[PDB]
Amino acid sequence: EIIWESLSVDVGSQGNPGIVEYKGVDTKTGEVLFEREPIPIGTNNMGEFLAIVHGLRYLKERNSRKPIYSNSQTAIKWVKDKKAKSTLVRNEETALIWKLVDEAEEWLNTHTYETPILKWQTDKWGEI
Amino acid sequence: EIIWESLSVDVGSQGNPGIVEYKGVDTKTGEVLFEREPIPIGTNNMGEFLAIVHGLRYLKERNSRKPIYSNSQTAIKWVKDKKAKSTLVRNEETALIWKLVDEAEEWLNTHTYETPILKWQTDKWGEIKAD
Amino acid sequence: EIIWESLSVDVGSQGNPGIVEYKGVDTKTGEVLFEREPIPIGTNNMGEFLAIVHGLRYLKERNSRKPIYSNSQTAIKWVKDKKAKSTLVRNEETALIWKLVDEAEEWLNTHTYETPILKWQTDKWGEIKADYG
DNA sequence: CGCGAATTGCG
DNA sequence: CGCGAATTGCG
Ligand SMILES: [K+]
Ligand SMILES: [K+]
Ligand code: NA
Repeated sequence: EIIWESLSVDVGSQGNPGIVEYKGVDTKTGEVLFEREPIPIGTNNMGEFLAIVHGLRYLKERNSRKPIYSNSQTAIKWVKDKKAKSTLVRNEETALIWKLVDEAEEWLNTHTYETPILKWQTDKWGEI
Repeated sequence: EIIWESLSVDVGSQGNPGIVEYKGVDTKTGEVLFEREPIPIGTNNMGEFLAIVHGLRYLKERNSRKPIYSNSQTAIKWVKDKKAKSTLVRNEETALIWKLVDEAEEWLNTHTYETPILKWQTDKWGEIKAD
Repeated sequence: EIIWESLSVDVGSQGNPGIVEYKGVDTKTGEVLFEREPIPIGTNNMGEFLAIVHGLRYLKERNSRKPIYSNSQTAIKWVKDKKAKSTLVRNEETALIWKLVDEAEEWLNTHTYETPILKWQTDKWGEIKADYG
Protein backbone atom coordinates (compact mmCIF):
# COMPACT_ATOMS: atom_id res chain seq x y z
CA GLU A 1 0.00 0.00 0.00
CA ILE A 2 2.81 2.45 0.88
CA ILE A 3 4.89 3.46 -2.16
CA TRP A 4 8.35 2.91 -0.69
CA GLU A 5 10.24 4.38 -3.70
CA SER A 6 9.31 7.91 -2.71
CA LEU A 7 10.15 10.94 -0.61
CA SER A 8 8.33 11.86 2.57
CA VAL A 9 8.05 15.28 4.15
CA ASP A 10 7.96 15.39 7.97
CA VAL A 11 7.05 18.79 9.39
CA GLY A 12 6.83 19.61 13.08
CA SER A 13 5.57 22.70 14.87
CA GLN A 14 5.93 23.65 18.54
CA GLY A 15 2.44 25.06 18.61
CA ASN A 16 0.37 26.32 15.68
CA PRO A 17 1.59 28.98 15.13
CA GLY A 18 5.01 28.18 16.56
CA ILE A 19 8.54 27.14 15.76
CA VAL A 20 8.39 25.10 12.56
CA GLU A 21 10.96 22.80 11.01
CA TYR A 22 10.96 19.96 8.51
CA LYS A 23 13.01 17.23 6.90
CA GLY A 24 12.64 15.36 3.63
CA VAL A 25 13.46 11.67 3.97
CA ASP A 26 13.69 8.52 1.91
CA THR A 27 10.44 6.79 2.81
CA LYS A 28 11.96 3.29 2.90
CA THR A 29 15.27 3.95 4.69
CA GLY A 30 14.32 7.01 6.71
CA GLU A 31 17.53 8.63 5.47
CA VAL A 32 17.41 12.41 5.81
CA LEU A 33 17.67 13.88 2.27
CA PHE A 34 17.22 17.55 3.16
CA GLU A 35 16.10 19.68 6.09
CA ARG A 36 15.24 23.23 7.16
CA GLU A 37 16.53 24.80 10.36
CA PRO A 38 13.77 25.74 12.84
CA ILE A 39 11.86 28.88 11.86
CA PRO A 40 10.75 30.79 14.98
CA ILE A 41 7.15 31.55 13.92
CA GLY A 42 5.22 29.51 11.36
CA THR A 43 2.13 27.38 10.92
CA ASN A 44 2.11 23.74 9.99
CA ASN A 45 0.21 24.40 6.77
CA MET A 46 3.01 26.81 5.81
CA GLY A 47 5.68 24.28 6.79
CA GLU A 48 4.05 21.58 4.70
CA PHE A 49 3.74 23.89 1.69
CA LEU A 50 7.45 24.81 1.98
CA ALA A 51 8.43 21.21 2.60
CA ILE A 52 6.55 20.01 -0.48
CA VAL A 53 8.13 22.61 -2.79
CA HIS A 54 11.58 22.03 -1.32
CA GLY A 55 11.06 18.37 -2.21
CA LEU A 56 9.86 19.22 -5.72
CA ARG A 57 13.09 21.20 -6.28
CA TYR A 58 15.28 18.47 -4.75
CA LEU A 59 13.69 15.91 -7.07
CA LYS A 60 13.84 18.16 -10.13
CA GLU A 61 17.57 18.81 -9.60
CA ARG A 62 18.13 15.04 -9.46
CA ASN A 63 15.82 14.11 -12.32
CA SER A 64 13.78 11.77 -10.10
CA ARG A 65 10.19 10.66 -10.80
CA LYS A 66 9.68 9.51 -7.20
CA PRO A 67 6.45 10.89 -5.68
CA ILE A 68 6.22 13.01 -2.56
CA TYR A 69 4.21 12.03 0.52
CA SER A 70 2.72 14.92 2.49
CA ASN A 71 0.13 14.69 5.21
CA SER A 72 -1.43 18.13 4.82
CA GLN A 73 -4.27 18.09 2.29
CA THR A 74 -4.47 21.87 2.51
CA ALA A 75 -0.81 22.30 1.56
CA ILE A 76 -1.23 19.92 -1.37
CA LYS A 77 -4.10 22.12 -2.60
CA TRP A 78 -2.02 25.27 -2.06
CA VAL A 79 0.79 23.71 -4.11
CA LYS A 80 -1.62 22.60 -6.84
CA ASP A 81 -3.08 26.11 -6.98
CA LYS A 82 0.47 27.59 -6.96
CA LYS A 83 -0.81 29.86 -4.17
CA ALA A 84 -0.63 29.57 -0.38
CA LYS A 85 -3.58 30.80 1.64
CA SER A 86 -2.15 31.31 5.11
CA THR A 87 -3.96 33.63 7.50
CA LEU A 88 -0.75 34.19 9.44
CA VAL A 89 -0.13 37.86 10.11
CA ARG A 90 2.89 39.23 8.21
CA ASN A 91 5.27 41.38 10.22
CA GLU A 92 8.86 41.34 11.44
CA GLU A 93 8.32 38.34 13.70
CA THR A 94 6.97 36.30 10.76
CA ALA A 95 9.23 37.80 8.09
CA LEU A 96 11.19 34.60 7.48
CA ILE A 97 8.31 32.17 6.97
CA TRP A 98 6.57 34.64 4.66
CA LYS A 99 9.74 35.30 2.66
CA LEU A 100 10.20 31.55 2.24
CA VAL A 101 6.52 31.18 1.27
CA ASP A 102 6.96 33.96 -1.30
CA GLU A 103 10.00 32.18 -2.77
CA ALA A 104 8.19 28.83 -2.92
CA GLU A 105 5.22 30.39 -4.72
CA GLU A 106 7.58 32.13 -7.16
CA TRP A 107 9.28 28.79 -7.93
CA LEU A 108 5.89 27.14 -8.49
CA ASN A 109 4.74 29.81 -10.88
CA THR A 110 7.98 29.61 -12.92
CA HIS A 111 8.52 25.85 -13.27
CA THR A 112 6.96 22.60 -14.45
CA TYR A 113 7.46 19.23 -12.75
CA GLU A 114 6.53 15.55 -13.04
CA THR A 115 6.41 14.63 -9.35
CA PRO A 116 3.18 13.05 -8.04
CA ILE A 117 2.13 14.62 -4.74
CA LEU A 118 0.40 12.11 -2.47
CA LYS A 119 -1.39 12.31 0.87
CA TRP A 120 0.07 10.10 3.60
CA GLN A 121 -2.62 7.75 4.94
CA THR A 122 -1.82 8.36 8.60
CA ASP A 123 -4.99 6.46 9.54
CA LYS A 124 -3.81 3.22 7.85
CA TRP A 125 0.00 3.39 8.29
CA GLY A 126 1.07 5.52 11.27
CA GLU A 127 3.42 8.52 11.41
CA ILE A 128 6.52 9.00 9.25
CA GLU B 1 -21.37 7.09 -14.28
CA ILE B 2 -25.12 7.48 -13.65
CA ILE B 3 -26.88 4.28 -12.67
CA TRP B 4 -30.42 4.80 -14.01
CA GLU B 5 -31.90 1.78 -12.17
CA SER B 6 -31.65 3.61 -8.90
CA LEU B 7 -33.46 5.79 -6.41
CA SER B 8 -32.68 9.44 -5.78
CA VAL B 9 -33.73 11.50 -2.76
CA ASP B 10 -34.37 15.25 -2.88
CA VAL B 11 -35.10 17.41 0.16
CA GLY B 12 -36.60 20.89 0.20
CA SER B 13 -36.05 23.34 3.05
CA GLN B 14 -37.93 26.58 3.70
CA GLY B 15 -34.96 28.13 5.41
CA ASN B 16 -32.46 26.21 7.52
CA PRO B 17 -33.57 25.55 10.22
CA GLY B 18 -37.13 25.50 8.91
CA ILE B 19 -39.84 23.47 7.25
CA VAL B 20 -38.38 20.31 5.70
CA GLU B 21 -39.78 17.84 3.19
CA TYR B 22 -38.33 15.19 0.90
CA LYS B 23 -39.23 12.73 -1.84
CA GLY B 24 -37.77 9.57 -3.31
CA VAL B 25 -37.81 9.41 -7.10
CA ASP B 26 -36.92 6.96 -9.84
CA THR B 27 -33.57 8.29 -11.05
CA LYS B 28 -34.15 7.31 -14.69
CA THR B 29 -37.70 8.64 -14.97
CA GLY B 30 -38.58 11.16 -12.22
CA GLU B 31 -41.57 9.22 -10.86
CA VAL B 32 -42.18 9.98 -7.18
CA LEU B 33 -41.89 6.71 -5.28
CA PHE B 34 -42.27 7.97 -1.71
CA GLU B 35 -42.85 11.30 0.02
CA ARG B 36 -42.78 12.88 3.43
CA GLU B 37 -45.11 15.79 4.12
CA PRO B 38 -43.59 19.07 5.35
CA ILE B 39 -42.13 18.84 8.86
CA PRO B 40 -42.81 22.07 10.78
CA ILE B 41 -39.18 22.61 11.78
CA GLY B 42 -35.92 20.79 11.12
CA THR B 43 -32.58 21.13 9.37
CA ASN B 44 -31.47 20.32 5.83
CA ASN B 45 -29.04 17.69 7.13
CA MET B 46 -31.75 15.98 9.20
CA GLY B 47 -34.00 15.76 6.13
CA GLU B 48 -31.27 14.24 3.95
CA PHE B 49 -30.59 11.81 6.78
CA LEU B 50 -34.27 10.79 6.96
CA ALA B 51 -34.63 10.65 3.17
CA ILE B 52 -31.78 8.15 2.80
CA VAL B 53 -33.03 5.91 5.62
CA HIS B 54 -36.59 6.13 4.26
CA GLY B 55 -35.41 4.90 0.87
CA LEU B 56 -33.37 2.14 2.52
CA ARG B 57 -36.59 1.01 4.19
CA TYR B 58 -38.48 1.41 0.92
CA LEU B 59 -36.09 -0.67 -1.20
CA LYS B 60 -35.71 -3.28 1.55
CA GLU B 61 -39.51 -3.82 1.62
CA ARG B 62 -39.40 -4.44 -2.12
CA ASN B 63 -36.39 -6.77 -2.14
CA SER B 64 -34.61 -4.32 -4.44
CA ARG B 65 -30.85 -4.24 -4.88
CA LYS B 66 -31.03 -0.80 -6.55
CA PRO B 67 -28.69 1.89 -5.15
CA ILE B 68 -29.73 5.24 -3.67
CA TYR B 69 -28.36 8.58 -4.84
CA SER B 70 -28.10 11.34 -2.27
CA ASN B 71 -26.77 14.83 -2.89
CA SER B 72 -25.61 15.25 0.74
CA GLN B 73 -22.19 13.91 1.72
CA THR B 74 -22.85 14.76 5.38
CA ALA B 75 -26.03 12.71 5.35
CA ILE B 76 -24.26 9.84 3.63
CA LYS B 77 -21.61 9.91 6.35
CA TRP B 78 -24.27 10.00 9.08
CA VAL B 79 -26.06 6.95 7.71
CA LYS B 80 -22.83 4.97 7.28
CA ASP B 81 -21.80 5.95 10.79
CA LYS B 82 -25.31 4.78 11.84
CA LYS B 83 -25.57 8.04 13.77
CA ALA B 84 -26.93 11.49 12.98
CA LYS B 85 -25.01 14.44 14.42
CA SER B 86 -27.47 17.33 14.32
CA THR B 87 -26.97 20.23 16.73
CA LEU B 88 -30.63 21.29 16.58
CA VAL B 89 -32.23 22.10 19.92
CA ARG B 90 -34.60 19.46 21.23
CA ASN B 91 -37.68 21.36 22.40
CA GLU B 92 -41.42 21.25 21.81
CA GLU B 93 -41.07 22.84 18.36
CA THR B 94 -38.48 20.28 17.17
CA ALA B 95 -39.93 17.15 18.80
CA LEU B 96 -41.33 15.75 15.53
CA ILE B 97 -38.15 15.95 13.45
CA TRP B 98 -36.14 14.66 16.43
CA LYS B 99 -38.50 11.73 16.89
CA LEU B 100 -38.08 10.83 13.23
CA VAL B 101 -34.27 11.07 13.48
CA ASP B 102 -34.11 8.84 16.59
CA GLU B 103 -36.34 6.38 14.77
CA ALA B 104 -34.05 6.48 11.74
CA GLU B 105 -31.01 5.84 13.97
CA GLU B 106 -32.76 2.99 15.78
CA TRP B 107 -33.65 1.37 12.48
CA LEU B 108 -30.02 1.64 11.32
CA ASN B 109 -28.71 0.02 14.52
CA THR B 110 -31.12 -2.94 14.23
CA HIS B 111 -30.88 -3.61 10.48
CA THR B 112 -28.50 -4.53 7.67
CA TYR B 113 -28.90 -3.66 4.02
CA GLU B 114 -27.44 -4.38 0.58
CA THR B 115 -28.13 -0.90 -0.93
CA PRO B 116 -25.09 1.05 -2.15
CA ILE B 117 -25.47 4.66 -1.03
CA LEU B 118 -24.05 6.84 -3.80
CA LYS B 119 -23.27 10.55 -4.02
CA TRP B 120 -25.15 12.53 -6.64
CA GLN B 121 -22.70 14.71 -8.60
CA THR B 122 -24.69 17.85 -9.33
CA ASP B 123 -22.20 19.81 -11.40
CA LYS B 124 -21.41 16.73 -13.50
CA TRP B 125 -25.09 15.86 -13.99
CA GLY B 126 -27.36 18.71 -12.91
CA GLU B 127 -30.07 18.73 -10.26
CA ILE B 128 -32.12 15.87 -8.85
CA LYS B 129 -35.55 16.20 -10.46
CA ALA B 130 -39.09 14.85 -10.01
CA ASP B 131 -41.52 14.75 -12.94
CA GLU C 1 9.83 31.38 41.73
CA ILE C 2 8.78 28.50 44.03
CA ILE C 3 6.00 29.07 46.55
CA TRP C 4 7.21 26.57 49.13
CA GLU C 5 4.21 26.95 51.47
CA SER C 6 1.88 25.33 48.97
CA LEU C 7 0.26 22.02 48.05
CA SER C 8 1.43 19.65 45.32
CA VAL C 9 -0.49 16.82 43.67
CA ASP C 10 0.53 14.09 41.28
CA VAL C 11 -0.91 10.97 39.71
CA GLY C 12 0.37 7.40 39.69
CA SER C 13 -0.90 4.96 37.12
CA GLN C 14 -0.29 1.40 36.00
CA GLY C 15 -1.07 1.99 32.36
CA ASN C 16 -2.90 4.78 30.57
CA PRO C 17 -5.82 4.22 30.42
CA GLY C 18 -5.43 1.98 33.48
CA ILE C 19 -5.29 1.89 37.27
CA VAL C 20 -4.84 5.43 38.58
CA GLU C 21 -4.40 7.09 41.94
CA TYR C 22 -3.18 10.41 43.22
CA LYS C 23 -1.98 12.15 46.33
CA GLY C 24 -1.49 15.65 47.65
CA VAL C 25 1.64 16.44 49.64
CA ASP C 26 2.96 19.51 51.38
CA THR C 27 5.44 21.14 49.00
CA LYS C 28 7.87 22.07 51.79
CA THR C 29 7.74 18.94 53.98
CA GLY C 30 6.56 16.21 51.59
CA GLU C 31 4.00 15.34 54.24
CA VAL C 32 1.23 13.39 52.51
CA LEU C 33 -1.94 15.36 53.17
CA PHE C 34 -4.44 13.18 51.28
CA GLU C 35 -4.58 10.08 49.14
CA ARG C 36 -6.95 8.42 46.69
CA GLU C 37 -7.28 4.65 46.64
CA PRO C 38 -6.32 3.13 43.26
CA ILE C 39 -9.23 3.37 40.83
CA PRO C 40 -9.63 0.32 38.53
CA ILE C 41 -9.77 2.12 35.16
CA GLY C 42 -9.16 5.78 34.30
CA THR C 43 -6.71 8.07 32.53
CA ASN C 44 -3.83 10.03 34.02
CA ASN C 45 -5.54 13.30 33.04
CA MET C 46 -8.79 12.34 34.76
CA GLY C 47 -6.69 11.50 37.81
CA GLU C 48 -4.89 14.85 37.73
CA PHE C 49 -8.22 16.68 37.36
CA LEU C 50 -9.60 14.86 40.42
CA ALA C 51 -6.38 15.48 42.33
CA ILE C 52 -6.58 19.22 41.77
CA VAL C 53 -10.27 19.36 42.71
CA HIS C 54 -9.62 17.27 45.84
CA GLY C 55 -6.83 19.69 46.72
CA LEU C 56 -9.13 22.66 46.12
CA ARG C 57 -11.74 21.20 48.47
CA TYR C 58 -9.08 20.26 51.02
CA LEU C 59 -7.72 23.82 51.27
CA LYS C 60 -11.21 25.37 51.09
CA GLU C 61 -12.33 23.13 53.97
CA ARG C 62 -9.45 24.62 55.99
CA ASN C 63 -9.61 28.28 54.86
CA SER C 64 -6.16 28.12 53.29
CA ARG C 65 -4.85 30.38 50.52
CA LYS C 66 -1.91 28.03 49.84
CA PRO C 67 -1.52 27.54 46.06
CA ILE C 68 -1.77 24.15 44.37
CA TYR C 69 1.01 22.88 42.08
CA SER C 70 0.37 20.37 39.32
CA ASN C 71 2.64 19.55 36.40
CA SER C 72 -0.27 18.65 34.10
CA GLN C 73 -1.10 21.67 31.96
CA THR C 74 -4.10 19.77 30.60
CA ALA C 75 -5.65 19.10 34.01
CA ILE C 76 -5.05 22.70 35.10
CA LYS C 77 -6.87 24.06 32.06
CA TRP C 78 -9.66 21.51 32.62
CA VAL C 79 -10.16 22.75 36.16
CA LYS C 80 -10.07 26.42 35.18
CA ASP C 81 -12.61 25.45 32.51
CA LYS C 82 -14.81 23.49 34.99
CA LYS C 83 -14.76 20.84 32.26
CA ALA C 84 -12.87 17.56 31.90
CA LYS C 85 -12.40 17.12 28.15
CA SER C 86 -11.45 13.46 28.42
CA THR C 87 -11.86 10.92 25.60
CA LEU C 88 -12.32 7.86 27.82
CA VAL C 89 -15.36 5.85 26.71
CA ARG C 90 -18.29 5.97 29.11
CA ASN C 91 -19.23 2.37 29.88
CA GLU C 92 -19.66 0.19 32.95
CA GLU C 93 -15.95 -0.53 33.42
CA THR C 94 -15.31 3.24 33.42
CA ALA C 95 -18.45 4.26 35.37
CA LEU C 96 -16.65 4.93 38.66
CA ILE C 97 -14.09 7.36 37.21
CA TRP C 98 -16.73 9.15 35.14
CA LYS C 99 -18.93 9.58 38.22
CA LEU C 100 -16.17 11.10 40.37
CA VAL C 101 -15.29 13.35 37.41
CA ASP C 102 -18.89 14.44 36.75
CA GLU C 103 -19.14 15.19 40.48
CA ALA C 104 -15.89 17.15 40.51
CA GLU C 105 -17.18 19.36 37.68
CA GLU C 106 -20.46 19.71 39.57
CA TRP C 107 -18.52 20.78 42.66
CA LEU C 108 -16.66 23.41 40.62
CA ASN C 109 -19.88 24.76 39.08
CA THR C 110 -21.46 25.26 42.52
CA HIS C 111 -18.66 26.65 44.68
CA THR C 112 -16.26 29.54 44.75
CA TYR C 113 -12.60 29.08 45.61
CA GLU C 114 -9.56 31.34 45.74
CA THR C 115 -6.63 28.90 45.49
CA PRO C 116 -4.13 29.93 42.82
CA ILE C 117 -3.51 26.87 40.64
CA LEU C 118 0.12 26.94 39.50
CA LYS C 119 2.05 24.93 36.92
CA TRP C 120 5.00 23.00 38.38
CA GLN C 121 8.04 23.51 36.12
CA THR C 122 9.61 20.07 36.12
CA ASP C 123 12.35 21.10 33.65
CA LYS C 124 13.46 23.87 36.00
CA TRP C 125 12.66 22.80 39.56
CA GLY C 126 13.00 19.04 39.37
CA GLU C 127 10.39 16.51 40.28
CA ILE C 128 7.10 17.50 41.82
CA LYS C 129 7.08 16.50 45.48
CA ALA C 130 3.99 14.25 45.12
CA ASP C 131 5.85 12.14 42.52
CA TYR C 132 5.19 8.44 42.89
CA GLY C 133 8.22 6.12 42.99
C1' DC D 1 -1.42 6.18 25.69
C1' DG D 2 -3.67 10.81 26.51
C1' DC D 3 -4.25 15.46 25.64
C1' DG D 4 -4.44 21.95 23.55
C1' DA D 5 -5.04 25.53 20.67
C1' DA D 6 -4.88 27.09 16.47
C1' DT D 7 -5.11 26.36 11.24
C1' DT D 8 -7.60 25.82 6.94
C1' DG D 9 -16.87 22.96 1.08
C1' DC D 10 -20.73 22.45 0.01
C1' DG D 11 -26.33 22.18 -0.05
C1' DC E 1 -27.72 28.73 7.96
C1' DG E 2 -25.92 23.50 9.26
C1' DC E 3 -22.13 20.55 9.67
C1' DG E 4 -17.90 19.07 6.70
C1' DA E 5 -11.47 16.77 9.48
C1' DA E 6 -7.31 16.63 9.68
C1' DT E 7 -2.54 18.58 11.24
C1' DT E 8 1.14 19.93 14.53
C1' DG E 9 6.26 17.25 24.71
C1' DC E 10 5.30 15.45 28.86
C1' DG E 11 3.12 12.94 32.62
K1 LIG F 1 3.31 21.12 -13.55
K1 LIG G 1 -23.43 19.54 3.07
NA1 NA H 1 5.25 14.66 11.86
